[PDB]
Amino acid sequence: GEYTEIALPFSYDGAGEYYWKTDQFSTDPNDWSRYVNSWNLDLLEINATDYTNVWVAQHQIPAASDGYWYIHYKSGVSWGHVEIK
Repeated sequence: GEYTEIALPFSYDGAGEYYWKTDQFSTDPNDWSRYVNSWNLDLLEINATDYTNVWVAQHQIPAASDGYWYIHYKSGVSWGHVEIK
């Protein structure tokens, strides 16, 4: 289906609506280097929690029960940005 595998570190800059997935987030509670960040987005949802335009450490986002992180990005504008280390 339409969630496609991305490789980390990952970024995307631009407009559009996409469904990405990965099982490669950090799960280490003592790591602070591996973040999700975004700006100027309409949406960044990861496993049904809202992380739109926030910086968050990856170990703070638990994986779904299949071990994956499912990410839904939406931007109407070219200056939209996401980074997933």
